[PDB]
Amino acid sequence: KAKEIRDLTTSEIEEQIKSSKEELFNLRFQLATGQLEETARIRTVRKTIARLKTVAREREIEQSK
RNA sequence: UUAAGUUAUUAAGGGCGCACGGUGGAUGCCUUGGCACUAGAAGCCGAUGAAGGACGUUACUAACGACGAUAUGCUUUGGGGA
Repeated sequence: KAKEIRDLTTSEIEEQIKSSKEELFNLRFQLATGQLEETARIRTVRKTIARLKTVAREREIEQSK
């Protein structure tokens, strides 16, 4: 998942960020209830958010020059 | 049976020796770190916010490292081949 991101509009980038955060908050918020058995899934999510914001920032630069 | 004479047996415990352990950690051997130096480079960092630090970040997480709310790491460019 590196150039799935490059296929975006610079506006869809925001929405998948938000929805990924709600996905996450669902998991974090279940997590102390113990409903969750999945452990390593969260890393994938948080890393995705890192990617989306990274690329958004890079294009933020190259839309500045 | 008598008088006289002599004399050892005892080891509660101790000493000498001999053995078997226990204690505690020297010596022997080794190095996971260091001392002193040669050749060569480099000899600065910072208001475009340092050096140094606080608080946090892991699936469960107390500490060191690593990192900083994009958080136990992100993208790219090369290298490498489970």
